Amino acid sequence: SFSGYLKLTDNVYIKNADIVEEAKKVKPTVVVNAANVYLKHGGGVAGALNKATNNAMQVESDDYIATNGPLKVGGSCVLSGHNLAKHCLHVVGPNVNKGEDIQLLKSAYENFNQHEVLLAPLLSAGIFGADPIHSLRVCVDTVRTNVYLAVFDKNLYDKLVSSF
Ligand SMILES: CN(C)c1ccc(C(=O)N[C@@H](CC(=O)O)c2ccc(Br)cc2)nc1
Repeated sequence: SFSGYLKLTDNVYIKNADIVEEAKKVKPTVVVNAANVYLKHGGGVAGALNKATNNAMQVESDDYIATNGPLKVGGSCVLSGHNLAKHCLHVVGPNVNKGEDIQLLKSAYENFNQHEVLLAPLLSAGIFGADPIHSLRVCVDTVRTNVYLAVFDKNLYDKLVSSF
């Protein structure tokens, strides 16, 4: 069902796209959220995915945190995909703007290996403060399952492809 992606490796594909619009079109089995440990979906990819669910993602997430407590940086949980996907894999990459350890980015991407195919953003990019070129390299060197990366910024997409 994924179309228009550029093949980077045997299992990693990339496209300049809005992940909300991509999820609505494909209805993938798994969409990845760029979550924080509290599952507070305020901004970035998480704010956009939650807004597209009419806040149902945040209501489910608040019940999950009330029962389980916060996730670990580098960890994940599987919740509903609502109207976007069958499932949402909420993955916590390190937030460099909060002083978190960038080495945890490889542990964050290892969560993707529990799912055969995923629609995902680049972890720790954007408002999480990491270098997206680095994030793409860790993705390619860590994920072994089939990952379809949606890169929102056209200018960054071009830089990622040309420097790969
Ligand atoms: C509205 N939603 C869907 C998004 C909100 C935010 C983001 C997001 O921060 N994306 C990252 C990586 C990327 O482009 O994918 C980013 C954006 C701009 C610059 Br400049 C640098 C990095 N991605 C999506």
